[PDB]
Amino acid sequence: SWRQQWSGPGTTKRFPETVLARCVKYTEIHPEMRHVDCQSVWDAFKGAFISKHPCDITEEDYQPLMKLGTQTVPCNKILLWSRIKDLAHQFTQVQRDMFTLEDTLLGYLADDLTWCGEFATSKINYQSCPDWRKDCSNNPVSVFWKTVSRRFAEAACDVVHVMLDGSRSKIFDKDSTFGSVQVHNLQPEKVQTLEAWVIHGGREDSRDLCQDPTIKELESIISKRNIQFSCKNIYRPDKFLQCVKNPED
Ligand SMILES: NC(=O)c1ccc[n+]([C@@H]2O[C@H](COP(=O)(O)O)[C@@H](O)[C@H]2O)c1
Repeated sequence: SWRQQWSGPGTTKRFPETVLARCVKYTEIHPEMRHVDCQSVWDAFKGAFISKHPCDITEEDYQPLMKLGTQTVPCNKILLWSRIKDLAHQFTQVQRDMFTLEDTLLGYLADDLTWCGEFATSKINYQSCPDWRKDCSNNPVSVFWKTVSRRFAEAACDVVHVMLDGSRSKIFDKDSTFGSVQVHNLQPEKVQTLEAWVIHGGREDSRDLCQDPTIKELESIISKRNIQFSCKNIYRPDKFLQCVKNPED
């Protein structure tokens, strides 16, 4: 018979098992979250999207999960990123008092995973899930990341650092989660400065990417929020990582 097919990849195999296992692992090494009930976390995560049409998801659907995974890390230890996360995560493994969203319980639970359900039944769809462009933007995955990315970013203070992909057409992309959500929730009451770290790929010919038109575009957004702006090139990721704990030696 007929089964509905979306354009995007389906739910990651073993998603329920993985999400539960991730919660158990996280709470074991983070004594601050040690007594979070991981079954309740999974129940809330699941309840946000199962039995719902996967284009009828709103931010409120994830509010029960958000409450259970409440975690407000030191606001002055936030690292944001856009497009690429590999270096960001490597950085927080070296500078271990720093956090990306994916180093918090909620980000950790969902990073690299895809998920969606269907109307009326409790079945997880492992065949397909809506594509943000071809099907609908209001899908379980896109809506999840939108709501957690805002919460994480809006709480930030002092200097907020963001890693940007300097190999792309738009080094700063206003249509990314950082550009459309996070940058607009930085509060000048708490945030003194946004500092951009532009990551060079292999084809950037050692040029000063802080002079890029999209960086001026980011600078303008930030200045209009009465926040200071700073930009630095990361020419060599491996050299950058080696110098993290001694940047002025
Ligand atoms: N871990 C993810 O897959 C994921 C997805 C969407 C947004 N985010 C958060 O938003 C930012 C990146 O999103 P963009 O690449 O769309 O700017 C990062 O700060 C990240 O913490 C993460």
